[PDB]
Amino acid sequence: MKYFLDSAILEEIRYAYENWAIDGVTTNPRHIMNSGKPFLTVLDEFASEFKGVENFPISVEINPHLDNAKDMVEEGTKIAKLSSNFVIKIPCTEPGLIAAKEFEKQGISTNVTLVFSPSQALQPARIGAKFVSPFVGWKENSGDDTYIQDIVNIYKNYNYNTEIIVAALRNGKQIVDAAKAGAHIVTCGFDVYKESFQHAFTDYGLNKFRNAWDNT
Amino acid sequence: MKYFLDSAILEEIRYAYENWAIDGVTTNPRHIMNSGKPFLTVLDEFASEFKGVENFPISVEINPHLDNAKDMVEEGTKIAKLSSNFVIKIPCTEPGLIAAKEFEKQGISTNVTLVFSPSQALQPARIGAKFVSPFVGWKENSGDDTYIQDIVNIYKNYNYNTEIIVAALRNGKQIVDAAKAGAHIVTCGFDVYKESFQHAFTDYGLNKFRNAWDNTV
Amino acid sequence: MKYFLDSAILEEIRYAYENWAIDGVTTNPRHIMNSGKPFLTVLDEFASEFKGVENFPISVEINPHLDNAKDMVEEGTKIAKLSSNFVIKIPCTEPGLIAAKEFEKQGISTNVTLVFSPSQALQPARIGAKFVSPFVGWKENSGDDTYIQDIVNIYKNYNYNTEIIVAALRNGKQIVDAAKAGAHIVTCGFDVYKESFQHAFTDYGLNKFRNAWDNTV
Amino acid sequence: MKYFLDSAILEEIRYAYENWAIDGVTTNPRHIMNSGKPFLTVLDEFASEFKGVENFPISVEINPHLDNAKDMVEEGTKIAKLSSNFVIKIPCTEPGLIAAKEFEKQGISTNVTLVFSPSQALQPARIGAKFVSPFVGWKENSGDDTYIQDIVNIYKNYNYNTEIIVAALRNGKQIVDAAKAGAHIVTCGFDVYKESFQHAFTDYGLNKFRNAWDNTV
Amino acid sequence: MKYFLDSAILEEIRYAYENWAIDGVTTNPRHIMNSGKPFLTVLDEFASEFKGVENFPISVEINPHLDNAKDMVEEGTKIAKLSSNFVIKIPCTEPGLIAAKEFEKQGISTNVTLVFSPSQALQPARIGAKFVSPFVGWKENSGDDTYIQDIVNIYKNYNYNTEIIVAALRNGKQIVDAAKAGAHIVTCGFDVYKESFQHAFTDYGLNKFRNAWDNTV
Amino acid sequence: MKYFLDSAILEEIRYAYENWAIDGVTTNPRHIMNSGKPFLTVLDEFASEFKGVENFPISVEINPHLDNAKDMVEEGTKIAKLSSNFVIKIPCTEPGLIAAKEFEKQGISTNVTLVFSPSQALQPARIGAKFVSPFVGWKENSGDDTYIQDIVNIYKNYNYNTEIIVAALRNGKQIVDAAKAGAHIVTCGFDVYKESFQHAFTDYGLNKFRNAWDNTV
Amino acid sequence: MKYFLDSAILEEIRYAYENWAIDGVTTNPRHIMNSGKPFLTVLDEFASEFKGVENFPISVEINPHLDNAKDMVEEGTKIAKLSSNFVIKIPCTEPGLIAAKEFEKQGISTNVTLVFSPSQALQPARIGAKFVSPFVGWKENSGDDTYIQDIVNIYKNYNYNTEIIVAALRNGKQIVDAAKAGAHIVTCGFDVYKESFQHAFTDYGLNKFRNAWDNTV
Amino acid sequence: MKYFLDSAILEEIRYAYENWAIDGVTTNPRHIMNSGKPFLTVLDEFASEFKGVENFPISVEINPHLDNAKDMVEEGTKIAKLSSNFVIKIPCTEPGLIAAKEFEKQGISTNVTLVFSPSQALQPARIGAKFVSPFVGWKENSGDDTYIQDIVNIYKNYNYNTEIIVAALRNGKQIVDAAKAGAHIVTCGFDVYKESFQHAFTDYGLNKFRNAWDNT
Ligand SMILES: *[C@H](CO)[C@H](O)[C@H](O)[C@@H](O)CS(=O)(=O)O
Ligand SMILES: *[C@H](CO)[C@H](O)[C@H](O)[C@@H](O)CS(=O)(=O)O
Ligand SMILES: *[C@H](CO)[C@H](O)[C@H](O)[C@@H](O)CS(=O)(=O)O
Ligand SMILES: *[C@H](CO)[C@H](O)[C@H](O)[C@@H](O)CS(=O)(=O)O
Ligand SMILES: *[C@H](CO)[C@H](O)[C@H](O)[C@@H](O)CS(=O)(=O)O
Ligand SMILES: *[C@H](CO)[C@H](O)[C@H](O)[C@@H](O)CS(=O)(=O)O
Ligand SMILES: *[C@H](CO)[C@H](O)[C@H](O)[C@@H](O)CS(=O)(=O)O
Repeated sequence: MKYFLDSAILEEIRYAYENWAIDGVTTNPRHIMNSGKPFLTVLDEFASEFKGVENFPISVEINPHLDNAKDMVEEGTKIAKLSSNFVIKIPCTEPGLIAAKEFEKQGISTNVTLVFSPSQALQPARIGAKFVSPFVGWKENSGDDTYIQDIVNIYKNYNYNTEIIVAALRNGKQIVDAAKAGAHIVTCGFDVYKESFQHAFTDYGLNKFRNAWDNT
Repeated sequence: MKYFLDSAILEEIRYAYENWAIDGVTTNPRHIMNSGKPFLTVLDEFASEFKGVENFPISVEINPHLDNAKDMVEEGTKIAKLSSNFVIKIPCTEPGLIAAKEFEKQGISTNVTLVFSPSQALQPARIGAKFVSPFVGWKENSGDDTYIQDIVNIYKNYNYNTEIIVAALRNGKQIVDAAKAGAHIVTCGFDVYKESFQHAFTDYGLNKFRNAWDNTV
Repeated sequence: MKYFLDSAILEEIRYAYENWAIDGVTTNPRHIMNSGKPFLTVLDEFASEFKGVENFPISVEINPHLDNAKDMVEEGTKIAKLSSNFVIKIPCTEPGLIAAKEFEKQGISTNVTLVFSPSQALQPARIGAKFVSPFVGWKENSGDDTYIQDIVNIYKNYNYNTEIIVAALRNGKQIVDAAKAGAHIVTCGFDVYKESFQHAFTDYGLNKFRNAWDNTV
Repeated sequence: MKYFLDSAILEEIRYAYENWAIDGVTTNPRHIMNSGKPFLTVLDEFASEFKGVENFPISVEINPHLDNAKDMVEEGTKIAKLSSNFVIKIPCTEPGLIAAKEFEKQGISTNVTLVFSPSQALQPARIGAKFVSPFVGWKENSGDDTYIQDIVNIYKNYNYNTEIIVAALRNGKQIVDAAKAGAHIVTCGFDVYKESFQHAFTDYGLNKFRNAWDNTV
Repeated sequence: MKYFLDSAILEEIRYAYENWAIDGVTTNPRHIMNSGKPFLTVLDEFASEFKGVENFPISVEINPHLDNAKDMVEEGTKIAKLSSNFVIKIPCTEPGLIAAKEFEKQGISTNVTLVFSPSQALQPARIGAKFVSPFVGWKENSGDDTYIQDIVNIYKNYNYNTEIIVAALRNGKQIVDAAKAGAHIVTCGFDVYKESFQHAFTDYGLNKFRNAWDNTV
Repeated sequence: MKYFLDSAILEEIRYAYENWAIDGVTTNPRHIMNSGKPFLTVLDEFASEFKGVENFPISVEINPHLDNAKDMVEEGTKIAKLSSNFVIKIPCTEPGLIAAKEFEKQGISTNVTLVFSPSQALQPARIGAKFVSPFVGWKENSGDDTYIQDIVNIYKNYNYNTEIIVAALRNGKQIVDAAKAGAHIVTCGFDVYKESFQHAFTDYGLNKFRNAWDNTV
Repeated sequence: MKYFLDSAILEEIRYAYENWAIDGVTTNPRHIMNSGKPFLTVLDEFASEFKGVENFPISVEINPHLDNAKDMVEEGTKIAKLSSNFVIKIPCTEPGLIAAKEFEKQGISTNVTLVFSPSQALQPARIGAKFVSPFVGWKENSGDDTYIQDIVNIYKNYNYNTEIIVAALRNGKQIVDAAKAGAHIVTCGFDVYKESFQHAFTDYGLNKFRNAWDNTV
Repeated sequence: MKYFLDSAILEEIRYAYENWAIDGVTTNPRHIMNSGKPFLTVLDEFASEFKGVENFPISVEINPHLDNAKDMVEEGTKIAKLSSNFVIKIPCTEPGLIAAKEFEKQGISTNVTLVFSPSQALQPARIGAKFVSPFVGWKENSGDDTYIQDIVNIYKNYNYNTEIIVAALRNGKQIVDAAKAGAHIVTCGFDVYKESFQHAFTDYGLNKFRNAWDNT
């Protein structure tokens, strides 16, 4: 099970890598906006921070305004030529799935993102996408139950190599649901991961044990 | 199905009451801290705005440092005397369940809060608490699945009048889980309720119908 | 179980009303564009074809562009001064649910449409909407399974009077899915209803029974 | 639970009525062909045999070649006047469901037959058919499986008075499937009913009990 | 739940009636053979033992060689005159179901026995049999799983008054399956009932409680 | 839902009765060996403590060495004459069930205890025992899963008035299992009830709410 | 299936080894406040008793007041240098999981204890902890159902080598629940293991077999 | 699937071995009492009857009045030294499980009997007992449902070579419940096996075939 930090801040990407053993980092245009730094700056820092680090995927979304599968394959190329750890993140559109097939044919790893159905997720796997990111949190905010088990089961039944990155996770019970399903990776913010490692009954027992130690 | 606004901001309680038909405002020491106003001030403004309004439960938690059921029955009696809409919120502890049984015997409505198991929910029901608030969000943040259906089923099987207020709700899917269980009330923040009323397919269809209207005479 | 004809063509509305006993009619801006007639005319013709009839709800949607609950209240009030049978169809949005609550308070029947979750469907129920239309076909076209049973169960558990109109139905196993759930009404196009009444095994048996009748005096 | 004899032979109808307490008789153009007597003759005999008998429905299918409603309502209005026990059996076709609605409006009991889906069985109920005959054996000869629980559940959920007659039954285990579903009536041939009343373990026990009786005084 | 003693021994019938509150007694040609007394004597000691006792049914099987519904309604009528507590037990044969319908029409209570399927049992209920005895033990001895829940559910769904007597019971686990199904009566031998009232964890606790009582003033 | 205190200590019975609203008290021959006081001294303190209190059943087990239903019926009559609030507790054995039937016929309330099977629980209710105590903890200690739902269902199904007292409970999750089943009463020690009312997540929230209160003016 | 003795009393550790074949020993700061001997003494005894007994893990918890992962790694390195059988037990806290990752990198076996959620048992195995101890008893005492199957199923899927030690077990039914889930090890007190090996039906059969042996030559 | 004859009568053991292919024989102090012969006599006959027969286990229970693991590993050793087909049957008690662990260490096959829970069955497995006999008919005679499925499934999640000889079986329906679970052996008396091979619909068909054979 891989834990990808869904953040674009280096302080938290350095902490999680040295203390939590994160296996990768996913970013979206909103995480880079919240960074406060320009996009190219965030990329330069991420490229140097993990220059040598191998097997550390860094998903980076291309211009969200791109509408042609050809202006995507030419922008996500400039980007993929900035760091070998960079994985071009492309939305679940028709120009995106056409651009993700061309990218994968040229050997550029792609993460087909914004997938909200098991039918929007099968095509990315039939064009050899390295990663497919099915979103959970967004659908739930609108009162929809979150198809993740279906994608895991389909991927397995047809021996697909595409790795599923359950995204928009907001709590550790959703990490346990992704993991109960068999999802390959789970991407979550720094705080979702910290709270997932904590429990009130650990603090209760700690107080009971801290007492028995002080009475010995 | 009651929708209670979990907030201590009046401008939001004003809107939600005039547009969403909120059935009551729950609050906790953290919501009053985030209000930026002193506790007694928040109470006065809520005791005035909803002065005549009948059947608008306003749950207000007493001092969380109170450790004796006697110090509780005395602090919550004072708060309850400030408006008839106010429902004293007491934590599910020994000194809270003893204090909730007294208040309920004196006719002061009580909301036994911080309940995280169906065993902690049954005692509040056996002492005639008006409300019992089982929390969901907190347990989930620690990787625990959220016992709500058990409480609803137990309450129903034993004909208890205590109304269940599923609390710590963070999304509309958790509001749909509480409704599918049969919970009486669901307390959520203003933004959880707004997003629960919205869907992407409702913007998709409204673009398809907005274009059809433009190609019509 | 009510069968509403999802059509704006009076020629198919007239056939279904006499031969299939349809219980009502629903029209979206796209059906009134496919009619080929202007809207205010498709209206005049329904306002006259059913002037005598009552309990035959005719759902009709307002400018899919209106963004304010006030401008939505003014437009749907006028469209309702056209015929007692006219039920104003409003999208499940922020200003649509605010406009549907004001409409229902003035006694104008409303059909909160474009609902794609049980959470967007509970608020329409809370404000006393006459009808709530949960869409099925659109979600399926995008690979999503179609929450209809949840809405039926929630509506029933909380004794809501709002009648559920399963919409975007494309076949008769989807009409059988809505009936198995307990949905009140199902809205479908004329051809979905005709094919739902037919089966190949009925034509097989008919041929076997035709052969027997012939080999008999 | 009603047991209708699916036969046009009056030696089997007379036996089953006096010994098995059959509650009715269903016939199809193939049962009348196998009778060896002309259709009108079989009808005259059935009309006299049960002249006074009340509550004994005798389902009789009209010409299977009839393709128009107007021509169906005319051949069964004339088959109905030959006995008050006769129930016009009409195929689940467009012209058949239109003819079954006109018939039911004139007070002529109708049995909409050849129904092989729950979507085809709902319309007969939405037009007040006295009986709807969902078919089992035919669909299973072709490998398919038997919806005969969906129809029962739908009929019940919507309080329909139409009585379901599970037809094409070939064994008592299918009589037990229809009874477990809640079907109102089951129509079966004389031999299906006889074998359904018999078991090998009844003959085994009978031999064990016949042995003891002989080793007693 | 009623408990009928499946025995023809009056020392066991007398004990079970005074200590276990048995509600009736069922006998078969094999129980009378094992009695060691003549059938007539066993039938004249049961008549006197319960002369006045009301609501104490005593099921008595007629000659198992009877093959005609007539010679069996003549021999059975005879036994039914020798006491008002006697219920004629008739096998689930064709001549038996015809004879059980005639008897039930003359007001003689009948117990249609040797029923090994829910179809062999729906007919006894459609003719108004007072009791239907579905056998369990015999089918199990041959490796067949024991349809009892189906009969209970069918009887209930169609509001039948026939009372189900689960027979051939051999252990208390089978008495709890009949009860978990909703069977009206369970017939068992004296030893099956005694052991069903005992456990080894009741003897364990008794020893723990006897040790405590001793170590106490 | 009744909470009986499984204790013979009057400091815990008096606290539970005044703060937790216990509805009754159950005692076993070993909880008395533990009280330190002699048996009839324990009883006489219970009789005075609850002389006025009506409807507070106090289950008291008779001599566990009693082997005859006559000796048991002679000794439980004496104990029952020492208070109306006393309910004679009898083991589920042959002579205990015979003694419990005689006791119930004389109007002395009985609690048939040491029941470990759903089959041992049936004769108890088939003789009108006031209470039946199915034990859970003992069976679990030996690796056996704990039949309680079966007893609740069998009791409901055959509409029996005997009240089920789930006994040997050791944790609040077993109290939530009994409540989810529909058991009438649950008997537990003082500490099982205290811990059942407490949760670590209530102490967590209390600390979060105590920090917020301190930053509020 | 490994059975670790949750004890710090060497009379019980020595017995369980020589007679029950325990596969290891787990201890906590409260088991050592109960062993009387000071901590370092208990450790010296455990180190000598198992000086050359390979594959006998002895889990020993470090100072529970340690709040820094650096202070925990210094204290647990010292304890681990006292024996090769010793396994440093660290709480599932932020600094505990950081200290357990450093320990496992230096080759010191660690047992991440106090895990109550399956999201907490995931960082532990995503850092190569030798053991993860999910607690059951504590959660149950507060009325919470005990996620153990989820952890087992998550470890198998992702193929984590970390061995799960279900802790706080209190009966043999909870040992049978852990075994049915597929847990690697179960840690229990000496008395939980003794009672788990005993059953009242083994004493019943033993008495039946002892009576037979006596009535035999 | 092994069918052991739960009998101490050699006329029934001889018949079942030659006609039903029984794979073994289990006996208890009550079966030897009902034999009418002295215990040592029954043993001598069983030892000679199957002197050469290999892979024919004969479970023989020792004094039920023994409470010391030392007098039980001393009374078994003597019996086990009478025939190599003999398997010492020991009750699931503290001293029985201690005595079964000593026997199994000395290479004497043991059948830990009187097991009525899956917890009481796991210890016999953890000490290498050849056989474990979970009883069914005694628990059901008192109204308890019969765990035999979780003894089979735990003995499989943990690869235990102990073989489950499910005992106290009284009808063919339990010989089929045990088979549907995955029990290795099932012990039943001569007649629970005879009746299990017979059905009324085999006599019904035989009369149809028999009649259709006088019409041909
Ligand atoms: C990339 C998917 O692989 C992104 O990081 C994703 O947008 C979301 O995970 C997060 S959020 O909604 O923006 O929080
Ligand atoms: C009262 C319960 O009835 C409170 O408003 C409650 O604390 C929580 O609902 C919310 S949060 O965790 O503080 O968001
Ligand atoms: C109104 C809902 O009550 C409409 O008629 C609805 O849009 C859809 O039912 C149909 S479609 O997708 O336009 O076919
Ligand atoms: C009428 C239905 O109510 C008929 O009798 C029906 O065709 C079938 O039941 C029988 S068969 O296939 O012709 O045997
Ligand atoms: C009557 C049925 O009501 C009989 O008593 C029945 O045969 C069987 O219950 C018993 S047995 O197989 O003969 O034991
Ligand atoms: C009476 C049953 O109603 C007793 O109080 C019972 O023995 C047990 O509940 C408790 S324990 O095992 O002795 O703890
Ligand atoms: C270590 C976990 O591996 C301990 O021994 C644990 O605390 C608990 O198992 C037991 S108790 O609650 O202290 O009884």
